[PDB]
Amino acid sequence: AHIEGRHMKRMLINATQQEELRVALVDGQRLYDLDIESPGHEQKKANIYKGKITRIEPSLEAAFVDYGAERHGFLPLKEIAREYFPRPNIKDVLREGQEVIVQIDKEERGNKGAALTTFISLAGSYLVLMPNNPRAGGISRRIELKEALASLELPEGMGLIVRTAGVGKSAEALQWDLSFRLKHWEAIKKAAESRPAPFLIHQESNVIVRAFRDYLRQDIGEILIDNPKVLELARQHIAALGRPDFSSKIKLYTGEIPLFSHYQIESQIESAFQREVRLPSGGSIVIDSTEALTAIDINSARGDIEETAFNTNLEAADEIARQLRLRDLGGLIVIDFIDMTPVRHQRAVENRLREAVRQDRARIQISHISRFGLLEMSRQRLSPSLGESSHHVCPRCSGTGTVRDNESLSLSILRLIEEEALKENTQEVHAIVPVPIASYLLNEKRSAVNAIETRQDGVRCVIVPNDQMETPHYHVLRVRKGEETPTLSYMLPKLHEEAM
Amino acid sequence: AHIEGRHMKRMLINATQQEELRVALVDGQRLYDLDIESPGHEQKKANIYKGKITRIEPSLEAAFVDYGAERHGFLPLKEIAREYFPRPNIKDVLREGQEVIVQIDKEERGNKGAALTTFISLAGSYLVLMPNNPRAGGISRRIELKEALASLELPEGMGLIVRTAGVGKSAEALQWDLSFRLKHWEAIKKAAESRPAPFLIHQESNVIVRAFRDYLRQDIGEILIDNPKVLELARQHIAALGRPDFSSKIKLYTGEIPLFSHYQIESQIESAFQREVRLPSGGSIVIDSTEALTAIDINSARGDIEETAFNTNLEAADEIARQLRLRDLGGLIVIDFIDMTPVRHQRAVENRLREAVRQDRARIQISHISRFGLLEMSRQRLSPSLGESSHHVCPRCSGTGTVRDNESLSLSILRLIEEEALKENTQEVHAIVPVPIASYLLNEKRSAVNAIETRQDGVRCVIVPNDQMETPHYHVLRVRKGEETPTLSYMLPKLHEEAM
Amino acid sequence: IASYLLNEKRSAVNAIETRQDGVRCVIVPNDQMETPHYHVLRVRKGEETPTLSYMLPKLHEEAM
RNA sequence: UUUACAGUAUUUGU
Ligand SMILES: [Mg+2]
Ligand SMILES: [Mg+2]
Ligand SMILES: [Mg+2]
Ligand SMILES: [Zn+2]
Repeated sequence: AHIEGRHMKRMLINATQQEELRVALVDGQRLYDLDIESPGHEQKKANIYKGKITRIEPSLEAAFVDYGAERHGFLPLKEIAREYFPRPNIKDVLREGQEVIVQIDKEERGNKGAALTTFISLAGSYLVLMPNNPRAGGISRRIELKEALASLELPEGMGLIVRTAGVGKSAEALQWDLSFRLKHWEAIKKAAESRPAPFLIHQESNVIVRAFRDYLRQDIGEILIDNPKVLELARQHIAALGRPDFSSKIKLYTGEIPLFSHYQIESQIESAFQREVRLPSGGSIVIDSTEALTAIDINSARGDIEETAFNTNLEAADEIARQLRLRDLGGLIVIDFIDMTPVRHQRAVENRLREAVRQDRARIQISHISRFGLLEMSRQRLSPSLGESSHHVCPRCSGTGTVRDNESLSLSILRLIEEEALKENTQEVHAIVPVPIASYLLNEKRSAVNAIETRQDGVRCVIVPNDQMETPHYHVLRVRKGEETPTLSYMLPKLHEEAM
Repeated sequence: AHIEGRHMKRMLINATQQEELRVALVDGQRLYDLDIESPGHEQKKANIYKGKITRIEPSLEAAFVDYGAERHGFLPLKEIAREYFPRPNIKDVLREGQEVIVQIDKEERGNKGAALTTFISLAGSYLVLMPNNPRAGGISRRIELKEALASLELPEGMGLIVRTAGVGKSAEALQWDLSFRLKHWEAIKKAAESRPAPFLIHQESNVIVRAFRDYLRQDIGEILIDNPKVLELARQHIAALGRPDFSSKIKLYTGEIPLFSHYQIESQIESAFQREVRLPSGGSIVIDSTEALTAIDINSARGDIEETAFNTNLEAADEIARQLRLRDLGGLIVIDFIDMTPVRHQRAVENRLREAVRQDRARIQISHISRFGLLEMSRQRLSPSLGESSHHVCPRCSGTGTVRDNESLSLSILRLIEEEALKENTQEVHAIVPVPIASYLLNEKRSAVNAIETRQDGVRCVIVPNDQMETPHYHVLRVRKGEETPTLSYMLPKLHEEAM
Repeated sequence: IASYLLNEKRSAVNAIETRQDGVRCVIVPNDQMETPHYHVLRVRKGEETPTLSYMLPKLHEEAM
């Protein structure tokens, strides 16, 4: 019967394992957010570079940047600063080879490079400076502050935003921040004026600093840390981050029972990695990701039908909202709630979902339930998903989740063999295939194979079982007249390795 | 530049392989429909049985039937015949153990049994008899026939439908059909009156008979068959099916180059089995199936952007329409066309799709492109999809298409080991895991494992690499005090086999 | 062999590492060998990599 | 992590 407010919200930092630093927001024992960092795979979003313009595109109204990755970043027209420009075409604003101050809006995904803007933003605890453009500024829509904002001394060419954490802080306190921002900016444009033009300038902070900078509302009761050395670092991060009011709140955890286990969130953390997640009342949601989009289905538990569909869909809306966050799912998401005949049920389920994602930091947009029962929504990509970052594509099935049955596949291969055997100038065709495929072709289909060889007089069909493949994989190589060897059937895979 | 009408439409029947009988409708060399049948996995839709009512459900307004499968069929209220009933509740109409004449509307899918109706329908070449209800009848919406329908002599309690193939046939010709139907019906209700009440009554015809009964429009030029014995059978099927006008059209194929290869449809047939399908101009569609639904994405080729998105989306609409048919995709389908800024583009793409599925036999419903760029549609399930029928769930990934990385997984297991080790009365915990998982835990994580054993004084953590697993799979078994053996670590998997 | 060394003999392996302060003993199970075969390679100071234990056989293939 | 003067309610009537 979760109600926000009942239990303490806490920040649990588990840092006993070098290879995975974990930060969890927990409410009582209810995990509602997670962040995991490991050496090497450190974050690149909100780094700043000195990049040189590679190639221009009026076609796309943007241009490409060598910021120093093996792959170049993508820089849209709407993102180039009036100050960098000696509605127009991009062919008009920037030159090829031209240096420029660049920030990463979005990490590389799939094939794309990274979206960049020249409109750099510098986040502090209470403020975000946009030294590069005045057009921007204001109050966290989550909120005297109008009154205190006006009083800071911001340089003409720039605007700024008061953060959600500003709520409880005063003017002079914002200025302390506003400045550290300006310092940094000065250092930035200077560490750039003094070089050539492809290098990193500012590395975004690690997962604890980020947590502290971005996740510490007032309603965070305690920050538990399970490792002394790290804890000490944390204290310095808080102070340095201008948040004395949290010092008392940081506490070393010392139980023998590991932190995350003591607060019982380990199974909830694991739920992020599962395809199916049980709901409180017995049903579940099933999350599938596809090329286009993430699809989520909903099943009920095992009694009013109408009431069951409703209560289950409501539970699902809650669970989806957190799975979205834990899994860092982004982009298009399509939800298949159980059918409800009463329209008012449909609105209530939508509203439940709207409510449930209100605390999410990612921008989100939801629509209504379609006449087919689908709800479409979009969530902003804050960082790569669990799938991209802790998984890899199945090596068996190639992401497809299924495997063609042996006979189906065998007959496919058989037809492919015959086609090859028909081509002019063919001397042999070698089919290299999984063991059971070989079995089936050379027993169940021995006649066919025989017929092929007899119709195509003089053509050898060699079909070799290869224990180094499993089914779906195979090769059918064609051997032209004159280029055959006296190689043994079963030493044949190895021969073709230098393909295959 | 395909235009319907240019080339001959043909029916190609490939029957040289005992284990897969294939029927293709081809237009010129363009495959537009496929059907594949193999011994054993014969069709069950439109079989008729004598079933006994198992259990009733006012909750669902329907009841269950033992028609003789291991699993019982599902029989909705709207489907029970006024004649079988000695708006009400189902608790009111049928008794438990009560015999009844039952037809299969839909094959078993997943967990469901099969949807059944008592409103039996008997399809002939030109007519469909619904002996069980008059409320039904008319003209193929694809079409003197009003005038000739009236003239048949149909028994009062029953209605009938004139098929699309009726177009070119006369009255007396419908009667010839109308009767063979009535004969059959008589035989049906008689082979039922004379037994007890769980048995098969009528087995639906095989894939060639069905093809002939259901797919032979006038615009079918030739029926090629590549096997003499089968061809002879076909002749009898046509005659028996009352279609002399097709006799001249059936022709033995005799090339050495196999039929489907001569007409170049083998690669198109194969496209049905691929996740990605190239479009004429270079782009492609990618088809993913999920618990909820089938998702299709669309990519473009490598020049007006607006024009490219449009032309590609149009090509896709065509290809999707046929993939839907070839793959026998049914249920909810969601299509992610490339973004188009001009709304008129959006309508044109929708309309293209509507047009492209007009020839499909399955009922279909399309909606508009959403504000998120998605198009939702539904297609009636005519029979199981390629996925259900020629594939099986990946054995590696369990349908998920991905595999958790080794370190991620290892740390998961490590935490699970420690939890087990903490429980009262624990003597040892055995973790049985893939080779590389073992490597990582027992090297990279050897300290952790060590610490666990030292904190939990007296608890053995045995972590054994097992070459019979690959990663995601593993077992963590807990061993209580007193129940440990002196078994060797590596003979341990085998011990637990009688689990595990 | 890996199983036995890293379970039945885990203490010994541990002791070795503790007596020889600073020396890593990496023992990796390799499904491409069966028993009698094995390799024990020594890695000098300065020439170690940050290679994962189980990607280690493959590294040493260009021996081994 | 985003843009003002405004708009009213409480109050006001021996
Ligand atoms: Mg797309
Ligand atoms: Mg559903
Ligand atoms: Mg999948
Ligand atoms: Zn797989």
